[PDB]
Amino acid sequence: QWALEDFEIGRPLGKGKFGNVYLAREKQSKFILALKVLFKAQLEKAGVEHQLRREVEIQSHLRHPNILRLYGYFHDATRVYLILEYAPLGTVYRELQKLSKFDEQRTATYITELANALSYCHSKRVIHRDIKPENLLLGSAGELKIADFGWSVHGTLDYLPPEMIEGRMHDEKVDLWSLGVLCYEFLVGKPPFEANTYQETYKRISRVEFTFPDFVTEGARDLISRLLKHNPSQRPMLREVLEHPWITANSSK
Ligand SMILES: O=C(Nc1c[nH]nc1-c1nc2ccccc2[nH]1)c1ccccc1
Repeated sequence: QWALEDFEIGRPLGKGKFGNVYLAREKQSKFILALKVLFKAQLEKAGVEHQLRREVEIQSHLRHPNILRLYGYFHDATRVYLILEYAPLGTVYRELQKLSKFDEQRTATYITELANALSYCHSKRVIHRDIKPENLLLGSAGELKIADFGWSVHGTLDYLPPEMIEGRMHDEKVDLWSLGVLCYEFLVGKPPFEANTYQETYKRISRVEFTFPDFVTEGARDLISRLLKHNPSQRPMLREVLEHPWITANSSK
């Protein structure tokens, strides 16, 4: 439906082994968006083609304010292009480096926003699995938008729950572990299972070994603790996460 000659590529926005994302503008529309340029060579070489059309599948059909729109896609001889909604305020990754930590009000807001985001996806039987700050963009509102459904289902272990890492029966409850991981990271500055090696992170995760800096308020600990349970079943429902008192007590939105 679209070709490259419909667009004007602007500033580079990012990297990621399979290519770069460039800001761009639709010629005849003046519309602003992010073009994610991916090569056919690299996608076949690193055996992924299958995952991509599943991203497009999922992300094309999804509709939520806290989920990065995928408007479409296309390709040529050399490469495949994904036409993505553009998120003015960049990644939450960046804002965490810049700010080192977030506060309880900013974290809970994001948590809420992310909760609702994830609440919608499970509804369509979809599991993200890869909720990490590098994957979380920001809109004009300053609002959280979950990008990238590369590893979505109907590398860095840091965000994966004990079940996935150990190679087991995994359900939509993985995303609550992630949310716990995310919540701690926002607050603390780094993930609760961070290690220097893959192998050590594996054990840290596999044995749910985390601890709280002193500044983490009591209710933060509580919500994280309930979310970071080795056994899926003990994990709150998204409802309960939204319902949690430290959330509501602090969750602006
Ligand atoms: O595709 C990536 N990011 C984006 C999709 N839509 N909008 C963006 C975006 N990136 C930004 C960077 C700075 C400021 C605003 C931005 N909006 C992407 C791909 C690979 C690595 C990182 C981001």
